[PDB]
Amino acid sequence: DSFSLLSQITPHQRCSFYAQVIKTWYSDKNFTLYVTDYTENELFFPMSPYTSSSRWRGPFGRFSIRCILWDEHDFYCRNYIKEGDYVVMKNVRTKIDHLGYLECILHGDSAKRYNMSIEKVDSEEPELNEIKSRKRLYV
Repeated sequence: DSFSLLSQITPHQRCSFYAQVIKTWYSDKNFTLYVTDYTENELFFPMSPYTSSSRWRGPFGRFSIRCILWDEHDFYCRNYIKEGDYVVMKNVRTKIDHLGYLECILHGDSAKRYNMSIEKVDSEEPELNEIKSRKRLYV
């Protein structure tokens, strides 16, 4: 398989991509990441600069996707992945939420049947060059 820009991903598939973490939120059910590679996708939620919480330190418009982490992915990332980290996510599942918005999911996979993974990427890896250069456009 190959990597995709978040502008290129569609629902009901598996995909891999690099992104930067904007927001994290943990509960006793799952761990949530909001991530962006600063490319636009028509299925992403349009974040309003006029009503979004001042806590939102990410882009506005359809530039961020919500990732739901379950089971081992939750337990592993919930006290590890932080806001601002760069991540690489491999073979995650994409779906449509109830309101038509695209999101991605990391289901528990004890069988290791899908070879999913999420990991931090050092800021200096050239794989992140494109993200950093695109982030310059939106600041």
